[PDB]
Amino acid sequence: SSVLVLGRISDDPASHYEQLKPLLDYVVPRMREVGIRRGEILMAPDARQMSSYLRRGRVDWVSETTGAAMLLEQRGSAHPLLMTERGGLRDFHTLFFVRRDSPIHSLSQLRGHTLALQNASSTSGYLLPMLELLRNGIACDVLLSADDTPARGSAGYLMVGSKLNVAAFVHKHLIDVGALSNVDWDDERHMPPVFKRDFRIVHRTAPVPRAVEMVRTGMDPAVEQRLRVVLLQAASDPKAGPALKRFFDTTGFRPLDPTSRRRLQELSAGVQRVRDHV
Ligand SMILES: [Cl-]
Ligand SMILES: [Cl-]
Repeated sequence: SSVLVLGRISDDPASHYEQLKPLLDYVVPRMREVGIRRGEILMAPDARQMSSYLRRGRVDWVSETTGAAMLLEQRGSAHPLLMTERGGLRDFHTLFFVRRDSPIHSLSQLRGHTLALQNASSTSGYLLPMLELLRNGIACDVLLSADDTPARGSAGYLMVGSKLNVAAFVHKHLIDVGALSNVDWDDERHMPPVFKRDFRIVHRTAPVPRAVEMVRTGMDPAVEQRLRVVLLQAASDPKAGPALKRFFDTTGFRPLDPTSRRRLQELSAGVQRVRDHV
């Protein structure tokens, strides 16, 4: 509370630390007038833990994709501060892809087949695709290992963790279908050209806002207000340039508005439905 703690859900804190510290170092001095003297970074392995941190006041501010964000809001532990633009894109969506030699051409043909997902905190790699399956009445049971098989009439999913693993398992004929964001598709660390050329997109979800800054329930309203002001000013401060590049290539922030609120509310309903029916 004299300290501002910035976090995110991370499966790779060694690497994500570097993404957060530069902007935290930019923010902290600019919050002195609301009692902030110092900054810390605290990441969490998953949404549940991060929700616990948030609820207990151990993390103040996270920058997350909107689905994860809604997991946090649903648990009562955080609320939106700013909508976040990353790599010049305000929105993203999930794509389902297969090997081009697969006999799958549509989402409906996932029945009988396996899907690679990421982890439960992933928007584009779990929440969105699972939501999509729910809307289309496509059952998708958790599979225990790559030797496990779906019931006939149903799909099944395997959690492979990383985005590269989704691409790799599908490429290597271990899993029939993969889910990634449309942005991930064009990001060569996640979707290597050597794999991508063997893939076909079979389905696209509707776009949602891509990312959002969340602050914890009970943050002091003056800290909240000033944080918002500081981030809003960052996008056009040259002294914030390198820090924002490191911060998931943040290219913009903007105030919440009735549209983004409505879109987060619809996404939140969808996430809740996924949560309720898994
Ligand atoms: Cl995501
Ligand atoms: Cl929006």
